[PDB]
Amino acid sequence: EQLANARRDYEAEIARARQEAAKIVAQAQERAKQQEAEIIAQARREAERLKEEAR
Amino acid sequence: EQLANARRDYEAEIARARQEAAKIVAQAQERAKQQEAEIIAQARREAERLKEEAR
Repeated sequence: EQLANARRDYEAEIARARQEAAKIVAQAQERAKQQEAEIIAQARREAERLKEEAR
Repeated sequence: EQLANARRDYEAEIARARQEAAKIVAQAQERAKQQEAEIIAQARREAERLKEEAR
């Protein structure tokens, strides 16, 4: 009975850790991609506008 | 007593598994916020770097 309980506890703990990692990793990538995309777009718009103004 | 404790251990394993599952979600939410903030901070530096390159 104790061995079966340990097996059930190990499976639940591993699944909980796996679920925790997936949610945390996805949030970091989503936030970084959203933040990085805005960085490139902001510079691209300014560069195009500045080139016409300087000319 | 061991037989009685075995039933208690089986119940303890279920209780510990639920506690770990709640802790995993709590750890994931805390980790995701820090991971997103750290990635945003690096991308914010890149945004200034992209703006500096554009200027």
